Amino acid sequence: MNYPAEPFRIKSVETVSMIPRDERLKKMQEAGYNTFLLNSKDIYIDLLTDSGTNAMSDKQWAGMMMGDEAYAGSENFYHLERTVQELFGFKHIVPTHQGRGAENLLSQLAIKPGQYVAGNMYFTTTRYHQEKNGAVFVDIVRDEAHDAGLNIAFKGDIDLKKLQKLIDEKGAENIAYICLAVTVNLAGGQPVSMANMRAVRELTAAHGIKVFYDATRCVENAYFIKEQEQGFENKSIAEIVHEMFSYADGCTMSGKKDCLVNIGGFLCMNDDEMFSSAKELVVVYEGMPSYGGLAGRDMEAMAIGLREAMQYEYIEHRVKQVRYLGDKLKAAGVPIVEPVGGHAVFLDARRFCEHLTQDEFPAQSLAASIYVETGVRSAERGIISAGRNNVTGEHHRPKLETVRLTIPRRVYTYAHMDVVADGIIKLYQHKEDIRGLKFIYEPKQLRFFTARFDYI
Amino acid sequence: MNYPAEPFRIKSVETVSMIPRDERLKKMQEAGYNTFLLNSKDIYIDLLTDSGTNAMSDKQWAGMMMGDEAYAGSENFYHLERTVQELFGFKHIVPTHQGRGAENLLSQLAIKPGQYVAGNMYFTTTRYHQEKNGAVFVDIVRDEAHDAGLNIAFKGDIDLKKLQKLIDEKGAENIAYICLAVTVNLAGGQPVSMANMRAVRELTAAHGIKVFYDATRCVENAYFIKEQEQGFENKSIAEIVHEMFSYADGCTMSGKKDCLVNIGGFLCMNDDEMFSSAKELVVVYEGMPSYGGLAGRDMEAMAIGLREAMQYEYIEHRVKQVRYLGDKLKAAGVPIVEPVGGHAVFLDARRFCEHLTQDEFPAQSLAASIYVETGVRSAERGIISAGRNNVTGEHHRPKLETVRLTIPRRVYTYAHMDVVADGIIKLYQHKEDIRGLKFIYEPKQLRFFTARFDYI
Amino acid sequence: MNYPAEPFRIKSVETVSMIPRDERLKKMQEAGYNTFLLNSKDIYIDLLTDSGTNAMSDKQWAGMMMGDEAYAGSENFYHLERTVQELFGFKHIVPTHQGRGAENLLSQLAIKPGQYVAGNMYFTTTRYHQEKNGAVFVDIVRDEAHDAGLNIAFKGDIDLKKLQKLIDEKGAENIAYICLAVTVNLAGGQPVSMANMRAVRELTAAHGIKVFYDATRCVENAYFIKEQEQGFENKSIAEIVHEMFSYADGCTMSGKKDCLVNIGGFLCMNDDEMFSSAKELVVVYEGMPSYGGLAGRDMEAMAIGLREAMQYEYIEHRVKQVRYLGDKLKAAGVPIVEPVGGHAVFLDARRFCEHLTQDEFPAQSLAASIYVETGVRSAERGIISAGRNNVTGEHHRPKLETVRLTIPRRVYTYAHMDVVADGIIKLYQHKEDIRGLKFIYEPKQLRFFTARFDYI
Amino acid sequence: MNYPAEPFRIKSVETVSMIPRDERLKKMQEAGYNTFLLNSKDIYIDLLTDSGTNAMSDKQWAGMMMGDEAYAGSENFYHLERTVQELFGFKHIVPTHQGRGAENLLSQLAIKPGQYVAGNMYFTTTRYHQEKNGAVFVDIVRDEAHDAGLNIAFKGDIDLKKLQKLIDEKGAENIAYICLAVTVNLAGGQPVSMANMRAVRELTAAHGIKVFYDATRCVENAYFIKEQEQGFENKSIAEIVHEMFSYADGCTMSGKKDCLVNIGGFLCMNDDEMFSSAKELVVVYEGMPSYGGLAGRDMEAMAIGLREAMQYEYIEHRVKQVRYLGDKLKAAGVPIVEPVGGHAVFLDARRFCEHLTQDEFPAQSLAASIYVETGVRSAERGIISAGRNNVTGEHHRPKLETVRLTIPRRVYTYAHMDVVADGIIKLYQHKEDIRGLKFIYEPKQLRFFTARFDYI
Ligand SMILES: CSCC/C(=[NH+]\C=C1\C(COP(=O)(O)O)=CNC(C)=C1[O-])C(=O)O
Ligand SMILES: CSCC/C(=[NH+]\C=C1\C(COP(=O)(O)O)=CNC(C)=C1[O-])C(=O)O
Ligand SMILES: CSCC/C(=[NH+]\C=C1\C(COP(=O)(O)O)=CNC(C)=C1[O-])C(=O)O
Ligand SMILES: *Cc1c(COP(=O)(O)O)cnc(C)c1O
Ligand SMILES: [Cs+]
Ligand SMILES: [Cs+]
Ligand SMILES: [Cs+]
Ligand SMILES: [K+]
Ligand SMILES: [K+]
Ligand SMILES: [K+]
Ligand SMILES: [K+]
Repeated sequence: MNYPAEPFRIKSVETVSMIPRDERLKKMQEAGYNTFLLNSKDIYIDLLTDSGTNAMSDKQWAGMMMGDEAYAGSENFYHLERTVQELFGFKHIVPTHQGRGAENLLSQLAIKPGQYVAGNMYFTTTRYHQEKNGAVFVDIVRDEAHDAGLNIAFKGDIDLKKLQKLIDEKGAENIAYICLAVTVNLAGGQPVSMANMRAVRELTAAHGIKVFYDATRCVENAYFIKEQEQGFENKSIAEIVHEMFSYADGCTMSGKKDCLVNIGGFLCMNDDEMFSSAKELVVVYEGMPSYGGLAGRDMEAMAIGLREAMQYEYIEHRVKQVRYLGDKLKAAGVPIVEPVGGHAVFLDARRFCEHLTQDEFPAQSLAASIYVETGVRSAERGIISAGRNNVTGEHHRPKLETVRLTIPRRVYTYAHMDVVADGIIKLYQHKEDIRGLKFIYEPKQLRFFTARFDYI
Repeated sequence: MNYPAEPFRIKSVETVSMIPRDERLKKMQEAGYNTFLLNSKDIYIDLLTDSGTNAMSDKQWAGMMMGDEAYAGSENFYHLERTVQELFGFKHIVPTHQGRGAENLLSQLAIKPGQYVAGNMYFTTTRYHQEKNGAVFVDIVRDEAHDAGLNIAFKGDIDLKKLQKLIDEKGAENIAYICLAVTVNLAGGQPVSMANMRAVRELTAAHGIKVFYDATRCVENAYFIKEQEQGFENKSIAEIVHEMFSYADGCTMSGKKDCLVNIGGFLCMNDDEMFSSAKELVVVYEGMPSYGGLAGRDMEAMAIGLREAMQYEYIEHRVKQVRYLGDKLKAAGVPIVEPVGGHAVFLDARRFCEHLTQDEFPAQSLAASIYVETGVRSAERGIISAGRNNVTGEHHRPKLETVRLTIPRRVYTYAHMDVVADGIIKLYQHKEDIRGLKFIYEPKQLRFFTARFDYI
Repeated sequence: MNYPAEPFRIKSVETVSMIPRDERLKKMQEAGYNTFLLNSKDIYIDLLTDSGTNAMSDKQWAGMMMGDEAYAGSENFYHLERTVQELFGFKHIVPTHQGRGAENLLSQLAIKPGQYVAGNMYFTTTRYHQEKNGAVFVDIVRDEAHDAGLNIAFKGDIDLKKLQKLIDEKGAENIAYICLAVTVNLAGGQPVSMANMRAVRELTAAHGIKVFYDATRCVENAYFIKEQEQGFENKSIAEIVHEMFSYADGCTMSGKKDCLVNIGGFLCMNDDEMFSSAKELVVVYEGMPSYGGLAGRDMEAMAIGLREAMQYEYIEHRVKQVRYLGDKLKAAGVPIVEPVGGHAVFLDARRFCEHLTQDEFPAQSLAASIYVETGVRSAERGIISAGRNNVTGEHHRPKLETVRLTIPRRVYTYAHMDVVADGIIKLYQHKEDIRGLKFIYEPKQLRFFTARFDYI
Repeated sequence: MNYPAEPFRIKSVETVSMIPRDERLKKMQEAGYNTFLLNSKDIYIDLLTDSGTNAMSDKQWAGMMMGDEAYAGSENFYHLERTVQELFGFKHIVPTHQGRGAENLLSQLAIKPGQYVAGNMYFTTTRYHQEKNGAVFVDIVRDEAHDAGLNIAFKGDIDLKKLQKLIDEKGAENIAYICLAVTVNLAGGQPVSMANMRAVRELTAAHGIKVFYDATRCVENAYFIKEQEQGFENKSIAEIVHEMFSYADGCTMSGKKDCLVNIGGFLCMNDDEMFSSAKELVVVYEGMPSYGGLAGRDMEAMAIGLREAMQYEYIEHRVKQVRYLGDKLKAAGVPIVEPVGGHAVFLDARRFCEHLTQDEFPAQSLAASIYVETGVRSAERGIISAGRNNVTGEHHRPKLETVRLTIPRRVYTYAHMDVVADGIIKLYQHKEDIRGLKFIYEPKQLRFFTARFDYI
């Protein structure tokens, strides 16, 4: 089916208030037209992020009643360890409270100042931890990933020529590791093919270079391989996931994404010495090697959720629900990043509001308009989030000026997607009426989080 | 909007699954062709009943952690008592484990042998408890309620002329009480108007006759009043519910329906002497006046759920989701009871299976065939449910021979409704293949729950 | 050990509080001097009953998250059925919402008017359901069970000479069944020996008489057999339980006692025809044969809890905690029933209040005074609970006039027992101050639950 | 009363079990003679730590069902913020996943390399984060705190003469801050007086020096003030807590101790600029300022638990239960730190094992022997925990060489305390059998968590 029915039914609901437009207008004004400042209690459909916002199952909630809260050696850790060893195939696992805790550990362990880390684009926290430990980041994604309207498969793949070039100019010993993300968030949630993972593994192995995956959306990635990569159409999601990680030396994982939980993460590796070093550091920042900054019940929920994520029908519906939203927007002529990724639809606010300049913050204003008209919260991912250059005093000015519609797993229905699409499309039909915004309060940094605006 | 989105988010899920047709065939035969004897694990979408199958909210589950399990005087009872007094306006409440526990109490307290109980169409458990305590049941619903295809508003209303005739012929002193159900389950979930409730109060009061409501689906009923009865368009659900019960002397309630719970019921009354007598009897069959055969946590969940049911957007969506299923079926030519009711779509098995007579149990057989071909469980609501005449020994022969696609509250989506509709539409194309059934095992009362059949 | 430490630790708590004596004095008067009418919030330590007040385990709470709420054929029902078949050995099980629901079914199914039901001491609800269906109750417990100060083992045993005499004088065909309770609640929680169960099985089987066990405290009973009956010292609790029920034709069970739950019960039987008849009747009063007036989650919790109860260390501690309280009271000279039983310490109110006659309700008044002086709630188990003779209308006058300090399972500690003992010992020092009581409101049956009194 | 009963009842339980001594010996060897490396399932009574091992209440578990998992603006964050502002009085709060996450933030924000941080005794994670960010730690606790057997009140107080000397010798501008811990963990859980907090505030304020409290066991501290500091006898715990923090510029908190939770912490500060800088840094390591590496449900549970901790009867019982264990050990001749602290009994391994030198790690070996002989897990708090001197490379050599019997809140009973005491008393009778240890694996920091040893 183009759009399958949910492969689950509802066990329990999160109630919502359903406040009307006049009241949403006041809330948006009180939030200074910044959706990051809205109160959760005032939001009907919250698409700010797919991170930690997922609905758990009955089996996960049963596990939440079985937390072994011991400081060391919790049975829940051994359940998580066994599950990750089975499904990802790595020899060793260290729990962390979420993904950036694992990134902190990996970058401290595997980078020397001056070295390079090359990846298929970057994620904000991952690159910060690389750079804070002295690495220079090099983007080795295929050029195609940067073209928003290019509707091609496996747009997240690494350009092997860029990787060969880096090796030739800088030298293998000066490359700390390759950071291969699945899927690639900044490209719109675009997958990487098994062929590319295998090819990257072959080239790096010939030079002794390590490859660590950013595995946060690896199950969405596996679905794209099953659906679209020749030869994988009849492999199980689990078989695909296991093969993907066979081409890596380790990974960082945010369980808050594809492990179907509200908190949790981990670091995996095959190397024994790196495992020992990682355990010496986890106690500094997170907790013991057997809890990593998580309650026992959360290790249990993450173990159960990662296994639930292997169900084909679950991940097919997850990805096709996102696709449903993107397809409805595209059919109405709304410009989006293509093809639709695994976890989100991205609106091109620059083209949505061509009557405004980027200095008038069209993505921020479009996000405000979306909430007023529908009760849906979306994330600004444009000039505001890019920040300001404190040296020159001017904005960093991003290539992509977007509004991100990020879909939590198992929370919403197709009818909710219709609410989102209908409101965005109605606005698009009168896009000229969307007003530009100006700062009335701007902090020196983290400005997306607390900045306040008014209409021009 | 014809079909609004869910006015809630999913908080937790439960997986669904389908087994092959050949296995479904074997299971239906093992169940003696009675869907009530099928196992839950073998059902894909379970529409047997809206009773006790509802999804609770986060607030209800929080209450489930606050059970005061004391044998007497639980705080959860006082919460339930205060909530029901506020929302229904009755002086006194006695909890019961579900609705038929309240019916047992009412029928023992209020019936002397030989008296008449008059109601707007029978219900199975209700009529049995009336008859077993010596009453003769008299149907005083309007004739239109028995005409499946007649689309008129408030089909559940009592015909005041039938009520007056009963009074004239039998004498008011020989009427135990009037049983006024809202909505009327077996007419198709058909509502009763506020005008009719007021008229019934006025007429019975003039003779000193008591009126006890069956409140099991009273919130669905209040929605129809708000949607369709002149002068109520702007009144709140809670205001409508409170006025409804101001025309009654008490009620029986299965909380398992409109109180959004999985277990629970209660008996309400205004009269002090009847309350004292009800308390003397609740301890025989159920438990204390302050637990009534329920865990404390379940009184808490029922208190919270009844209040949640008062939210307009919740009940509007509940009813319109059922309407969506019926609309799709009717447009494809599948015969149904009209208008669609509050809790279920009722297939008209007489028209679906015109090649069978009612003595060949077309609704029972249709329910079986639906399961074999689709994995969807539905309920017989026809000659089998109607039972035997307790005087003549022949079958009761209701004009309505129907199969009920019964929708649990807050469990399924519109996509699930589409799956159900598509499968029934396909069965309809070969309706002539549905075979007649005959009894092989017939219980002595309430036979539909466990009877077994074989094909003719 | 005499008093082992708890074989569990605390997973979660509920706060308790003492209120001032002047407030307890007013509350006791407002409750008509009946502890059953006090509110839970006003009780410091609530020893009214061990029924439904137990603390569940983490594993049971995990099961509570796995409720299959289907109206028919829930997986939780099948888990309960498999568990009871394995542990008790009966062919068939019908769930009920609690014990008296099972008693209603058994008494309606198995009693013809005028027949005799013989049991090892009456119980309140049990006797009412026997008499309501037309039986004469005959006490066949050994005479010793009625003597509070007689410290002998297996005081609950049936006197075979009394059973033989009933058979000889009345005829076996006029005996509906034998009710064999394990333990015997109102004798003080006194166990029945395996030898006695065997002897009763042999005599009844020879005459075609059925024996239905009251299984409500069967695990406590098994502990006494393991501890004290020659030849069972090395048998497991589970082995003992399974052998006990091999001597029975079925059982009634309030799961609210030894199944470690807050709600639940069942009726078991080996006879297929009685099973069919019981299923035809359960739908009238309780629910389907596959839910019986319980939520699916509650069938799950009861299945888990009954298995947990088989753990030796759990039941040893359970019984020895009760013994600790009784030993401390006896050592201070407070008169109690001996030996101490499995679930409660029974104060001998005839001796505690020697200055009152039984017609002045000394047990009822002692329970009131305990609450006033200590904040501890306890239960009358004497003339009030015994009820009125259903032939003469005079009080039944049990030799045992007692107040029951009933201990919920896994709820309280030895320190709480010390508080209870200390308070009762202090009251004993001025026992002459306890005033006699008289009825001001008397229910027509089961009067102890809600009767109100005033001081003479 | 010396030893009050628990001011709560048990709501739910978790089983406990013991493996036999021969198996414990093998497990201890496999764990390299480090109790931190034992598995939870192999422990009978787990007194490794009071961190994150607490039993939550029914009200907290209700909150766990009300998690608002939104990435920003969660109701649970606002509840936590409001609660901490009310109870502690600080202007701003940043959540962290646990205490060392807050320490990471404070140390990075408030320390210029080379500056001094002065505290009332070191703590392991705290000192590591101070030193990693370039500070020199200076102990300014009163000398008596290092004297295990000296029973004096408020042993945790700062010696103002030592603080004045640091100011005079080093200059106020070279002191990053004072770290004032309540209670002082490694001194034995010893409290700080309000008078001392006031005097420290006055002296630091006169020199412009900031004071940040370690609030982890502040409620235990407040109890000691109420019980023993003149003038506080009739002040509530909450009033005491609020006054305590009025003398601070901010705090770090591990909620896993006195906030009665299994995960969670926070950083508070009054300074607006530090708050802005902390929000910029929390995103790097923990998460948004709106969740700080915690699920919404955990912010909710922490807010509820901190408020519950203010109940006098709860904290009185908490501290007196620890005192019960210490009193029993002391009376039997077992050497302990005196007076007993708020959260643990500290055995004095220097006196327990006088046949060993500190260089043979007597505390580490005593903890191993305790587990082997009793199944009780305890923590080394001596030379191993003290770590290496980061200037000389030699062991730090604390005067206090102790083993900590750390009591989780609301988990164990006095009967469990008796078991612990009896086993340690028995081991003391053959104390000469405890063998010295040597490192076989030493982590580079926080070595006590994962080091491995062998017998000399
Ligand atoms: C499968 S027939 C049993 C369940 C069921 N209805 C129950 C009702 C009861 C009895 O209430 P309860 O089941 O004892 O709580 C009383 N009045 C009405 C109007 C009812 O609809 C249904 O599927 O429609
Ligand atoms: C406050 S008197 C009611 C509670 C209670 N006992 C109940 C019993 C029942 C009825 O079971 P249920 O209460 O209907 O589940 C049957 N057999 C026995 C042996 C019982 O002890 C008690 O406090 O001792
Ligand atoms: C086993 S050593 C770790 C656990 C532990 N203490 C932790 C503390 C932290 C760190 O807090 P966190 O553990 O990161 O939440 C800060 N200040 C104090 C005073 C602490 O006692 C203990 O057992 O005593
Ligand atoms: C969200 C994210 C992370 C960081 O994980 P957290 O759990 O939020 O700390 C890292 N990489 C990618 C690709 C992410 O999307
Ligand atoms: Cs669709
Ligand atoms: Cs004891
Ligand atoms: Cs004690
Ligand atoms: K979250
Ligand atoms: K924990
Ligand atoms: K209960
Ligand atoms: K149910």
